Amino acid sequence: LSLEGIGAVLQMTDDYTIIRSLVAGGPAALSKQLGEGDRIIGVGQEGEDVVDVVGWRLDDVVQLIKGPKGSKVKLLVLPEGKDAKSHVVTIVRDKIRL
Ligand SMILES: [Cl-]
Ligand SMILES: [Cl-]
Repeated sequence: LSLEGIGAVLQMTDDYTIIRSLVAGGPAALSKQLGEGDRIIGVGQEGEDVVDVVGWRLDDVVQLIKGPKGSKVKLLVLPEGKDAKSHVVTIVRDKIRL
């Protein structure tokens, strides 16, 4: 089994896409910039705007995150917490064995 993307396990709770876990050895795990509880509120492709994904269906969000090996994805991350502010994390996608 393989996947071309970042190696993040996502779950949807109350309109938010949230990191549940990271796939062992994947780009997300290797980055050290993502963790359980982080909310992904926007996704941008290279050179493009960061599209708001709050309230979307999870499969539609995943389709923006996955992509070709070597291409970059911008994730607008909102850490866990009532008054959290957001920041961007850039991950280089890879083909990962699950
Ligand atoms: Cl895939
Ligand atoms: Cl959903």
